[PDB]
Amino acid sequence: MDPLAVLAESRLLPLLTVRGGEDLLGLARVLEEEGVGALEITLRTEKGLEALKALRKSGLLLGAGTVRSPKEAEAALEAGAAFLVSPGLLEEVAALAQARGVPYLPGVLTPTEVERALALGLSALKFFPAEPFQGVRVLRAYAEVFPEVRFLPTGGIKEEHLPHYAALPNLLAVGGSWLLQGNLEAVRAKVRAAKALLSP
Amino acid sequence: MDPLAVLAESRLLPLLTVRGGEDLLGLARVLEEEGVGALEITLRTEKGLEALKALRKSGLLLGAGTVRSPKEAEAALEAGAAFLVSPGLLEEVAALAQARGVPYLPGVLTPTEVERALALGLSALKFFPAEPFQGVRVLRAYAEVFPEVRFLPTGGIKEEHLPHYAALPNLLAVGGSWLLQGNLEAVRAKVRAAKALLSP
Amino acid sequence: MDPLAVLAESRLLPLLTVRGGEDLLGLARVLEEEGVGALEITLRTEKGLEALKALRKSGLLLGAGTVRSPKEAEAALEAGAAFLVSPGLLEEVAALAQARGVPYLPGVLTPTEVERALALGLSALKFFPAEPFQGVRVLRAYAEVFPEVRFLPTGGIKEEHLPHYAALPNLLAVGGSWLLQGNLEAVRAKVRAAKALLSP
Repeated sequence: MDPLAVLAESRLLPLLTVRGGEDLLGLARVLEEEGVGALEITLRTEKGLEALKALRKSGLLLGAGTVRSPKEAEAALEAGAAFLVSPGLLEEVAALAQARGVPYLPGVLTPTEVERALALGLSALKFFPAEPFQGVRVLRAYAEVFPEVRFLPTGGIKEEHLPHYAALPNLLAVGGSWLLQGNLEAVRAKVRAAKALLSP
Repeated sequence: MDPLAVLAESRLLPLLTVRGGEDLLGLARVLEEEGVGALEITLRTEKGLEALKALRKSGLLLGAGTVRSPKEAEAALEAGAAFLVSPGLLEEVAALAQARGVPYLPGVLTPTEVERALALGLSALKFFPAEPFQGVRVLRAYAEVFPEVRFLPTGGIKEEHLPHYAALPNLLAVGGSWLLQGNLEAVRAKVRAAKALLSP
Repeated sequence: MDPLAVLAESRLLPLLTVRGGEDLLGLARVLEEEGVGALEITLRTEKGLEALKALRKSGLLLGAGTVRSPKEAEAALEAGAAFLVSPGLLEEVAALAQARGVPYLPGVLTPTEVERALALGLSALKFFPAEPFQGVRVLRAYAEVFPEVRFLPTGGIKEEHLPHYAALPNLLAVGGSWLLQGNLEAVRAKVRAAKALLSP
């Protein structure tokens, strides 16, 4: 029994930076209509918090992104977040997450970073920034030598990258914000498309 | 009030490996004539020290590069250096730098490395080796999630890379040695050119 | 006097994942016939152990790869391994290796990782995953600022990459499994070829 089961099932994790006019509930529905029931609200704006609050009942597995301290981590959880994400590994955020019994996906890049995370009992890791660092080819090398790690790649991933990611066996989901630009029929399309480019 | 103000103003930081026949004072003048008042002398040769001594009165903001230990760091400062640079983060060099109240730009690459530096109160970071690691695309991802960090990219950067770097908002200066190959009218040209390719 | 002298002499280090039907002694002979007297058996399968046992008398400098804990490290050594390799740096594996007086080549990628290894007295380092991370261009930047480190690049390296690696001055050997796919006359060819593409 997996707490990231929803995540594993989408294979897809949109990220959202709130500018404050978004139709959140609208978005929520489209996402869940399309087979994608997780979403990540970045805390790069205080409105990211208000948006977790607003989406609490939405039925989405909600993630909090850019969580950069134990306090920001606590705040996210009290806002409705079910999992935490940060760009690099914060041991103190992992201590908060294990304390509250919620999943924490620290970002990693190097094999050494992978061991360090593993050493904290974390085996579901962000890979960030994925595109500049050659996500697909890197996660292919980690499939062999880290057979126990699942990865959440994010960072500059475009649609055309998807079929390459879909062939990897150590893939938890692919993250991005690219999915979410446009209007509700726009976003739906992109989601439906990325959903299809993964598992063909 | 910024101790790296000169650096921010050039946007450009040449690096120099002394082979011992260079016209340092000549070079100094050309640099300052061209809007570029900082320069980095690498300590890959003992003559790097003699060159800091020689350039002490030049009016250049002088940096010491490849500083790989607290002692090498002290020596650089007694030679006339106003800021220290190393290829990776050395906590003990940061302790020497905070002790002497001078700027230290540790090299970083990964998000995790970025946090670790930040945790030492360092928010002006080397990004090295920039070109192999896709400097521009990486620093673009860090602009969003590390909005408080300024970066000094160095390592294999060529002229043609500049206009891409110039559009980033988290750029302290671009470093390189490529600027400094040739003769005084040669170097001047390259400096004038890189100076122009940045901010268009 | 160098314990990795054989390694330095091949310039080439095949890696082998045992599926359990291989002609090990056959392979051994071909390797040593071809100027290549080191070989790396990955511990991604328990049969990797049986293969170290089987090759103990072969006259090969045998390495153990994917060693991810002090215990796995001990086991490898009792199986006949003369050197240890892991994808990232494990301090506890380095303590086992220094205890038993055998070489340990932790994998590294970043300048900071390089210092950390150096700080443990390790100056022969794996560079992994080499190809996604632009091995050649990265090891070229490290040649200047880490003039004391020799590197063992591995990870997605193909034949055509070799002449670029061969020009670097800080190269201990290039690792890969690509060398070992096929049949004994097949493998021989690939070895003879990679051996030649290095030092021309």
